[PDB]
Amino acid sequence: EDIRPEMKEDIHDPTYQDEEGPPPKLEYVWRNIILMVLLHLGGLYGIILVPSCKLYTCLFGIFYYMTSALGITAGAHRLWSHRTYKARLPLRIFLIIANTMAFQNDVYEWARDHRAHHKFSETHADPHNSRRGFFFSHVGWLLVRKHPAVKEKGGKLDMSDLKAEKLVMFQRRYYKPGLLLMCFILPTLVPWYCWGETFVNSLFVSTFLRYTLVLNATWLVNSAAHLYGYRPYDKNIQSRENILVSLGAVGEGFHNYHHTFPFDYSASEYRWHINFTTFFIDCMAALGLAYDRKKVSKATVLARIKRTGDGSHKSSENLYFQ
Ligand SMILES: CCCCCCCCCCCCCCCCCC(=O)SCCNC(=O)CCNC(=O)[C@H](O)C(C)(C)COP(=O)(O)OP(=O)(O)OC[C@H]1O[C@@H](n2cnc3c(N)ncnc32)[C@H](O)[C@@H]1OP(=O)(O)O
Ligand SMILES: CCCCCCCC/C=C\CCCCCCCCOC(=O)[C@H](O)CO
Ligand SMILES: [Zn+2]
Ligand SMILES: [Zn+2]
Repeated sequence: EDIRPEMKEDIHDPTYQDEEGPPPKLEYVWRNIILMVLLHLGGLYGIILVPSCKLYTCLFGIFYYMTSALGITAGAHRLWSHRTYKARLPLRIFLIIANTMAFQNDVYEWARDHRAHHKFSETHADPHNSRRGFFFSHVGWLLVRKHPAVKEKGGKLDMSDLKAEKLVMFQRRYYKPGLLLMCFILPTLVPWYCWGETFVNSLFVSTFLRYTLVLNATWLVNSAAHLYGYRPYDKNIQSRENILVSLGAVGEGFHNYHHTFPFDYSASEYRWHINFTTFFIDCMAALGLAYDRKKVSKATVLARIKRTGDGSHKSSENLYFQ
C-alpha cells in the first residue's frame, strides 16, 4: 500500500542503469585525502590515550557519540531524507544541533545524496556505489570527484520539501561556524573545564577519536551493509541485514529491509530490536514531540518476503509482536 504518498524521491527506480559507455577515471581530491588521513591518525592516537583518560571523559565521549548518532539516524536519515514521521520544533531543534555535532555535511546536502542513493542504488548515480568495492563505498567516495550521473540524476530529484523548511536552511547558512563549535571546539573544552581533563586527552579522545568512530560506524552502512549479511526481504538488491552494523549505527544495520521499505520510520521489521533510534523516536512520540510514524503492515512485509526473499527470515519469525 501507499502509506507515504507525500514523498517518493527515495523510491528505487530499476529502470535506470549504467549505459553511457566506459566510466571515466577517478579524480583525486588531495585536500580531503590529507585531512582524512590526519583525522584517523589522531583517532588512533586517541585509542592509546583512552586508558589515561578520566571516567567522565569516556562517558562524555559515549554521550556525544549517541547524540551525534541521533542527529544522523533520527534526523538526517529517517526524518528529513525519508519523511517517515513528523517532528515538532523542539525535537527538530535538538536534531539539527545533534546533526551539526556529527559533521556529515548539512542536512540538505546529506539528504540530496541519500535520495539519489536510494533511487539509483548500485549505479553511477549512487554517491557511494557499492559496485566499486568496499573501499569506495566506505570512504573512497569522499576522496574523489562525484560521477556526473550523481549531479545529473540527483539534480532532477525534488528537494523542495527541505528548501521550504526554515530550520534546515538555517543550518545550511550557518553550517561552518556550527560544525566547528559542535564537533571540535565544545567537545574539547567541556572535558577540559568541567572535570579537569588534560587538553591533549580532550582533543584526541573526546573529539578526534569520537568523531572518527561516528564516521566509520556510519560508513559501515554504505560498505558492510551492502556486502555482508542476509536478504530476507529482497534478494534482488545488494542491501543486507547486518546485526553488527545495527549495534554501531544505533539501528541502521537492517539495510535490506530499509532499502525495500524506505518509508518505514523504524527502518526495520521490529521496532526496538537492536534499534535505539526507533526507541528514541517512540519516546519523543510519548512526549508529543513526534507523530505520524509510518510502519509497514505485517501483511505487506510477509508478502514481500514470499515474493523476493532469500529464505533466511524463517529464523527470525515471531521474535516480537512489534
Ligand atoms: C552512528 C551514526 C550512524 C548513522 C547511520 C546512517 C545510515 C544512513 C544510510 C547510509 C547513508 C550514510 C551516508 C552518510 C555518510 C557520508 C557523510 C560524510 O561522511 S561527510 C564527512 C565530512 N564531509 C566531508 O568530508 C566533505 C567531503 N566531500 C567533498 O569534499 C565533495 O563532496 C567530494 C569531493 C566528495 C565531491 O566533489 P565534487 O565532485 O566537486 O562535487 P560537490 O559535492 O562539490 O558538488 C558540487 C555541485 O554538484 C551538484 N551535486 C553534487 N551532488 C549532488 C547530488 N547528490 N544531487 C544533485 N546534485 C548534486 C550540486 O549542484 C553541487 O552544488 P552545490 O550543492 O554546492 O550548490
Ligand atoms: C565505559 C568505558 C569506555 C572506554 C572507551 C571510551 C571511548 C570514548 C570515545 C568514543 C565513544 C564511542 C562509543 C561508541 C558506542 C557504540 C555502541 C552503541 O550501541 C547502542 O547504543 C545500541 O547497542 C545500538 O542499537
Ligand atoms: Zn544503502
Ligand atoms: Zn535511507
